[PDB]
Amino acid sequence: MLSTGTKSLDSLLGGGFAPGVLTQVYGPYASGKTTLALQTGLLSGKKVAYVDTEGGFSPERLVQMAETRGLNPEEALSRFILFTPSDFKEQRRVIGSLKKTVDSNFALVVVDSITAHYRAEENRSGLIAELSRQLQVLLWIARKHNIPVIVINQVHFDSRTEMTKPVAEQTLGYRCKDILRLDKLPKPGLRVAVLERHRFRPEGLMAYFRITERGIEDVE
Repeated sequence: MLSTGTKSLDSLLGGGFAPGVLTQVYGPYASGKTTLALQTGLLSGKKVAYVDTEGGFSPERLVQMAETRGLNPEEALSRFILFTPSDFKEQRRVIGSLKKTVDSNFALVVVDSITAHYRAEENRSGLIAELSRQLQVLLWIARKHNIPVIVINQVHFDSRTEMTKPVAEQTLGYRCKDILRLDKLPKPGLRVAVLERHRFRPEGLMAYFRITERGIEDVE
């Protein structure tokens, strides 16, 4: 197993992201950021660790999708182990804990994944650090543990100015090896994946798609 998905994406990704490595995903809101994480998991058979620190989690969205595609509600709920937090300084506690002290023979991991705030005195940088040690462990282990994770970052290619495009770049581009990206295109419900990094299957592989109310569908 690599991981599930669609086909418009599946072809692209090499077919299911990839084990051993973390496939970083950065883009804006309203793009399918979360809608993948879920679909990818409840259909990979068993347990996925899902760690959100903001919105994402949906015990309604999970059900609506397991409804129409055919599956099970009451049971599905217990797939993505019930984790967060919403205390980002104190997320390490959970990101370090959930890996070593939650693991077993199970599918994935998805995080949410970016910045946090204190109040003043310019924290930013100090926190722009955070993202490198969490991922240090979040890397050596994913490989050392033949497991695939999904790191949910933000902002994407805004332009080239304001530090080129990704949040903390150079780290993501060393800590995460498979850089994907979801951006919004003219259709409320239809974005586009473009592999910014990966091994097998060229970066120039820009694939398209559509998200419906049930999950990622292919188009025409």
